[PDB]
Amino acid sequence: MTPAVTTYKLVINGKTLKGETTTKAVDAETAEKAFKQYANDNGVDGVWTYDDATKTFTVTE
Repeated sequence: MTPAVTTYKLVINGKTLKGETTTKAVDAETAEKAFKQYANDNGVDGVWTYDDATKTFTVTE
């Protein structure tokens, strides 16, 4: 079988970057790593939340 993948969402409230993006991953920690890399790549340095009920991460600057 192929692994079950979940679509995770990132809500971004940055100084210059704002909106939402998504990633697919087998677990939340993998999605978190992808989103933290994306934020780093775009110069976003904020604080984060993760809601396991909605599979949504939020970062605010």
